[PDB]
Amino acid sequence: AVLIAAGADVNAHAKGVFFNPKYQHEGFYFGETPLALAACTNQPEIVQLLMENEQTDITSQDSRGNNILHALVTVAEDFKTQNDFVKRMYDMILLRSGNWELETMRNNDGLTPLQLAAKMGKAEILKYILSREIKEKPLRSLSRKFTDWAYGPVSSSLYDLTNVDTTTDNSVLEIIVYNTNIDNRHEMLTLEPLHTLLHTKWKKFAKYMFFLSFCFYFFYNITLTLVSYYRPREDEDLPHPLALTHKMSWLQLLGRMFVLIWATCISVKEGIAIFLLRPSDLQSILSDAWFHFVFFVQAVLVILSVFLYLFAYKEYLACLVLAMALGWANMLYYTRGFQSMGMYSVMIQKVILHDVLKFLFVYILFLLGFGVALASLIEKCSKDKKDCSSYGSFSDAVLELFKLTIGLGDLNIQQNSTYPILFLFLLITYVILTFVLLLNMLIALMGETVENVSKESERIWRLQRARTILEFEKMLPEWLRSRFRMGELCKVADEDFRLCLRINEVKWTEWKTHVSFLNEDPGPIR
Amino acid sequence: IQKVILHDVLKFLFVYILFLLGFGVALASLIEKCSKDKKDCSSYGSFSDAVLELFKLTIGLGDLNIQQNSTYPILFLFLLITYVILTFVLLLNMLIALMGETVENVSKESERIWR
Amino acid sequence: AAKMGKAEILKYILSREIKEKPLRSLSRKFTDWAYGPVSSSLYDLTNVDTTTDNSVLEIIVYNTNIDNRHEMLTLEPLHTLLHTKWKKFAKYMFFLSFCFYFFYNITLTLVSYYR
Amino acid sequence: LQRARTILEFEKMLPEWLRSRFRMGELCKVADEDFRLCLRINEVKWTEWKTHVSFLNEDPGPIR
Ligand SMILES: CCCCCCCC/C=C/CCCCCCCC(=O)O[C@@H](COC(=O)CCCCCCCCCCCCCCC)COP(=O)([O-])OCC[N+](C)(C)C
Ligand SMILES: CCCCCCCC/C=C/CCCCCCCC(=O)O[C@@H](COC(=O)CCCCCCCCCCCCCCC)COP(=O)([O-])OCC[N+](C)(C)C
Ligand SMILES: CCCCCCCC/C=C/CCCCCCCC(=O)O[C@@H](COC(=O)CCCCCCCCCCCCCCC)COP(=O)([O-])OCC[N+](C)(C)C
Ligand SMILES: CCCCCCCC/C=C/CCCCCCCC(=O)O[C@@H](COC(=O)CCCCCCCCCCCCCCC)COP(=O)([O-])OCC[N+](C)(C)C
Ligand SMILES: CCCCCCCC/C=C\CCCCCCCC(=O)O[C@@H](COC(=O)CCCCCCCCCCCCCCC)COP(=O)([O-])OCC[N+](C)(C)C
Ligand SMILES: CCCCCCCC/C=C\CCCCCCCC(=O)O[C@@H](COC(=O)CCCCCCCCCCCCCCC)COP(=O)([O-])OCC[N+](C)(C)C
Ligand SMILES: CCCCCCCC/C=C\CCCCCCCC(=O)O[C@@H](COC(=O)CCCCCCCCCCCCCCC)COP(=O)([O-])OCC[N+](C)(C)C
Ligand SMILES: CCCCCCCC/C=C\CCCCCCCC(=O)O[C@@H](COC(=O)CCCCCCCCCCCCCCC)COP(=O)([O-])OCC[N+](C)(C)C
Ligand SMILES: CCCCCCCC/C=C\CCCCCCCC(=O)O[C@@H](COC(=O)CCCCCCCCCCCCCCC)COP(=O)([O-])OCC[N+](C)(C)C
Ligand SMILES: CCCCCCCC/C=C\CCCCCCCC(=O)O[C@@H](COC(=O)CCCCCCCCCCCCCCC)COP(=O)([O-])OCC[N+](C)(C)C
Ligand SMILES: CCCCCCCC/C=C\CCCCCCCC(=O)O[C@@H](COC(=O)CCCCCCCCCCCCCCC)COP(=O)([O-])OCC[N+](C)(C)C
Ligand SMILES: CCCCCCCC/C=C\CCCCCCCC(=O)O[C@@H](COC(=O)CCCCCCCCCCCCCCC)COP(=O)([O-])OCC[N+](C)(C)C
Ligand code: NA
Ligand code: NA
Ligand code: NA
Repeated sequence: AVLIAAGADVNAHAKGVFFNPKYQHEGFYFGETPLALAACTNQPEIVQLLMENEQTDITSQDSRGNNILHALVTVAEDFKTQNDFVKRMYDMILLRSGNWELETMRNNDGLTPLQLAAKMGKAEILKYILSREIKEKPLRSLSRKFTDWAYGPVSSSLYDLTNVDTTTDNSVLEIIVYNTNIDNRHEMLTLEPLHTLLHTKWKKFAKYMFFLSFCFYFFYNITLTLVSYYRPREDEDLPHPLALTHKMSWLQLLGRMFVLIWATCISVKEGIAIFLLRPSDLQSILSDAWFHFVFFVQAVLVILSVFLYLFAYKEYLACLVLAMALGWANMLYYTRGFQSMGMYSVMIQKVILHDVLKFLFVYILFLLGFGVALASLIEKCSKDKKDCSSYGSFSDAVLELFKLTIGLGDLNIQQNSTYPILFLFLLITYVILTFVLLLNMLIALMGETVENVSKESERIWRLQRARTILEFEKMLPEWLRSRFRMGELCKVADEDFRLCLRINEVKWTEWKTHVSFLNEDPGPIR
Repeated sequence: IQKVILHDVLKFLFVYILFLLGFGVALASLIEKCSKDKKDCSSYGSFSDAVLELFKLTIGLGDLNIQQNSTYPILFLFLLITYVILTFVLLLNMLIALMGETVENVSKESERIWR
Repeated sequence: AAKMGKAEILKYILSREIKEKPLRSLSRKFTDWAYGPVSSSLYDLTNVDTTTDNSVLEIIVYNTNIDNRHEMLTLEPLHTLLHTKWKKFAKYMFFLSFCFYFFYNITLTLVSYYR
Repeated sequence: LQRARTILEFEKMLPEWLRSRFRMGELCKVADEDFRLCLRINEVKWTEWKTHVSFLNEDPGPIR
């Protein structure tokens, strides 16, 4: 305070490399101004000392384009690691300014402080901003939550939907759903305006478009199965019924034509969806774009079986059978619409990654290891000239040890072995390692995985259904988006209309007299 | 028994029949006409026969013969091992793990439901 | 302390930082710089690294008598010192050990199978 | 612990001039005529607020 009165510049910028570090262990980014340093290092007395000085530029902006409110979002962390002082510095600076100028300012990559919290995954600052209700009378215009009426326990609130709904570009809802970088997307969609807004989209249009998507893809797999199972099975009856290369005036020939149309509609539409969303990270393919990738492969093999048919290579029938078996396995995508079967498909994804792939690595090491050792111990079968042993090859001994595991066939030890006791020692050692050890430890490890992901399988399901809703919304035309629009215009303040969303509550603990309602008459008027 | 059938067995039987009828058509349409040996060349000749052979494969009865009348014998073996991994390794072992989750919850309440 | 397995005395001695000015030479941890939250420390490596004989690192790894070796290697100078050895030379020698022993099992399998 | 036993056996077999090349640490003037070959670890703490006395360097950057 002595240096301030003596005339030090309160608007200096620290532009060095230490104050803009490349890595987190190199320096300390705080916002480059002495106002941002006092705010980010938990010194509230120097902050309110600086804001009283009339030379203080509170809307200044650094080299990144950040202001004081962008800088507090960047340094925010959890409750456990840091504290909740960043949430209190955000509130104290905002109420001192008194207008919307800090909240609508955009940095160099074009983000407001509200969009920057959702981009980086700051779940505690984002919870504050969306439900911000100010009871004070002159500063009530800075709120985003308004109490419409109240009577006893019952109350009705209004949430502002300005940049959180998908009417503009880069909404809060769009950034959270499509953010492959952060790893807490499924915790940020439980917030109280974002939870109701997805439930309203599912009731009005998304559940009916999800049922029409199911019926077309079911009929596509029926008419692909029937024209492949009921072929003309002769060499004289050579032409294939698909694409209708011979006109015999057959009724319902469009079923051979509906396959070719709908296969090109898929492979074009799935080639675009892969081309736009390109992850280089492997963990984003298996988490977000598995069914985008596997609907495209199934649709290419149907198209490829036609162009390979006209060249008469007689290898088209390999491509159709792969197209049927992959086609009926893709019907497990449509379990998203139900909660009970949708949480069950999240279990299958976590069990294959964590348990089955570790099992199959160690199993093939034992199968191919004991398979060579048994196969090189059998003599030549020219003494009986046929049928002396079933372990004569490497291909035969691997097949016999695989049937031994799943329990098929019969066990014969009267082989053509050079050493018959050594053949039995290696075979019982195989049964102990696989039947007793590995297959029973697989059950014990799956019970460890199920116990952990049962806490999270509901929130992972709601993230997967939320991605379906926002893709149905992008394809329907513009005049449908005006018809299925959520919210209602509300006279919030003097000449302020904000298109808000209404949510009702009941509270039995907090008793208080009601001031700062909007309406006196507490009913549902009209 | 009442809580296990509702929560575990019916979800298992829905996904199992999708895989059984799905791989059953794919294997059955890959077998040729059996008029070269005139009898007994393949046991996957029909849709009714291939569904029966994949059901005996799950409960462990019979014998596994791969010398079929297939047009493509390596493709027939790839689809058959893919069926064993999905049902014998994945679905039947995850059924045991999910029942242990149900038993742990309803053991707190099974006495009061009985009364 | 490392020979007998005294994990609480050993944690004290390795991270010993004395803020007092005349007795600051008795420390084994020094603050190099600091600015706000961020800071940089220096840990002494006199008898804990494997340059001499009977280091603290060598005694803890090879001590068959005690039964808490895996808790004593999480200490803050001993944890980083093993991570630095793995990045510079140990991971490349571990890959060369794998390739020789893999080729040794291939050429033992092939000359025994194809007699 | 099992990977740590692998690291110390690879270190005993490589020759002496390799051990000088792959050496950890750096000489630091700790006090008056005291050099100790120390190891550097960075931290971030958001709870403990205090003014900083008893640093070694005034300039808080990665010098060179
Ligand atoms: C615990 C139980 C489960 C274990 C599972 C692992 C078991 C491993 C399998 C064990 C048995 C398989 C080998 C037996 C050999 C058969 C004989 C044969 O014909 O050999 C042939 C080669 O063999 C192949 O080409 C195999 C083809 C399948 C490859 C592996 C399946 C991939 C599954 C992935 C699916 C992912 C599922 C999705 C997961 C989410 C060659 O025979 P040949 O002598 O050269 O004769 C000439 C050929 N001719 C006759 C045409 C002219
Ligand atoms: C600290 C302890 C560590 C391990 C200790 C060992 C150290 C490492 C040693 C390793 C092997 C040393 C023996 C090498 C030569 C033997 C091979 C041989 O001659 O075949 C013989 C079998 O012999 C076997 O089956 C032995 C197989 C290993 C058993 C080792 C004990 C494992 C304990 C597990 C449980 C006990 C299992 C008992 C065994 C079933 C018999 O041959 P044949 O088929 O009858 O042929 C007829 C002969 N004719 C054709 C010429 C007419
Ligand atoms: C994990 C293991 C378990 C999996 C279970 C699921 C396995 C699924 C089953 C798999 C195998 C069944 C199909 C094999 C076909 C046999 C051949 C056949 O005859 O086909 C026949 C049809 O087939 C039928 O009609 C089947 C009848 C049973 C229906 C399903 C059982 C309901 C169980 C509910 C009980 C609830 C229990 C209560 C629960 C609390 C027709 O054959 P065809 O060619 O037309 O020949 C002409 C007929 N003729 C000869 C008379 C003239
Ligand atoms: C990012 C990664 C995603 C997946 C990558 C692929 C992308 C999607 C691609 C999809 C299919 C592309 C190939 C289509 C045509 C092949 C069919 C064919 O010709 O039959 C062949 C088999 O060929 C197979 O078995 C391939 C089956 C799919 C294996 C794909 C790898 C899965 C990995 C799982 C583990 C590896 C399994 C290895 C395979 C066992 C052989 O035919 P045949 O029976 O010998 O007949 C004799 C020929 N004759 C009759 C004319 C004389
Ligand atoms: C009021 C509520 C509805 C209002 C709006 C409805 C109009 C819609 C307006 C425009 C939609 C344009 C569709 C684009 C075509 C591309 C084809 C395609 O890829 O499949 C698309 C077809 O799924 C649907 O979109 C269903 C809606 C189409 C219905 C068209 C008219 C109905 C005619 C019939 C009248 C029957 C009458 C019966 C009732 C009387 C979507 O594919 P997907 O499944 O999303 O992708 C696969 C999943 N994946 C993400 C993993 C890859
Ligand atoms: C390209 C072919 C692949 C199959 C080949 C096997 C080798 C491939 C290599 C590795 C195997 C795959 C690793 C598993 C990865 C996750 C699986 C999964 O998504 O779980 C799903 C369970 O529903 C299923 O998809 C289970 C069936 C697996 C494929 C079965 C093969 C079908 C037979 C065809 C035979 C011929 C094949 C012809 C072509 C070769 C549901 O999980 P989720 O929670 O919904 O997560 C998805 C996230 N998302 C919804 C937002 C997107
Ligand atoms: C059925 C199985 C049999 C065997 C199948 C074999 C393979 C099985 C494979 C996978 C298993 C999964 C099977 C998928 C079943 C349907 C898909 C689905 O999820 O539906 C969903 C939506 O569907 C509905 O809304 C219900 C139908 C109402 C009428 C819709 C007609 C649309 C036309 C009218 C418009 C004109 C448009 C035309 C002109 C443009 C169900 O959603 P829900 O949960 O019930 O909704 C309640 C949600 N709530 C609880 C949150 C409030
Ligand atoms: C035992 C006495 C004799 C048997 C009865 C006699 C036969 C009865 C005939 C038909 C009854 C079929 C089931 C309907 C009731 C299910 C209730 C349920 O919880 O399912 C759930 C999902 O379950 C699914 O729906 C997934 C798809 C399975 C196919 C059934 C679709 C129903 C359409 C019928 C087509 C007919 C074809 C059927 C062919 C057999 C409902 O979804 P959810 O509610 O959103 O999620 C639950 C979680 N929550 C409650 C908290 C939200
Ligand atoms: C179906 C068969 C065809 C597929 C085969 C293609 C291979 C690659 C296919 C899919 C990619 C697998 C990794 C996915 C991405 C990482 C995420 C993950 O969940 O990793 C998990 C599995 O990771 C493992 O440890 C697997 C070890 C064996 C891999 C090879 C088995 C091949 C099966 C046939 C063998 C013969 C083939 C020869 C192989 C040389 C790590 O498990 P976790 O401990 O729970 O860690 C938590 C997750 N974390 C890492 C994010 C922290
Ligand atoms: C879900 C799964 C996804 C991935 C699928 C995984 C693959 C599935 C697994 C297996 C499928 C393939 C089995 C049969 C192979 C065909 C025959 C062949 O090529 O062998 C030939 C060469 O064989 C040799 O020379 C001896 C073996 C040398 C290497 C030793 C292997 C041990 C590796 C262990 C460590 C590695 C494992 C580490 C962990 C991964 C000999 O052929 P033959 O028997 O003499 O045939 C005679 C008939 N003929 C005369 C007509 C020609
Ligand atoms: C034995 C075979 C004959 C019966 C078949 C008749 C069908 C209908 C029969 C009985 C009615 C089933 C629902 C009961 C009423 C709801 C209560 C409940 O416990 O739901 C549970 C099961 O709900 C499911 O999710 C089942 C999904 C598959 C249903 C169809 C399987 C048919 C089996 C053969 C396949 C071929 C048939 C083709 C089917 C298209 C929900 O599980 P949860 O997650 O623990 O939820 C907690 C409970 N809650 C919902 C109250 C919150
Ligand atoms: C606990 C359980 C309770 C419920 C019970 C459940 C039922 C039990 C399951 C199965 C029992 C029935 C099995 C055999 C059927 C009898 C034969 C038949 O009708 O097929 C005929 C038509 O077949 C075709 O046209 C090809 C198949 C078309 C549809 C593809 C099915 C895949 C659906 C997957 C998704 C749906 C599943 C989604 C999830 C549910 C052909 O018959 P054939 O072989 O040529 O016969 C020749 C002999 N003959 C000449 C004398 C005539
Ligand atoms: Na059996
Ligand atoms: Na049997
Ligand atoms: Na268990």
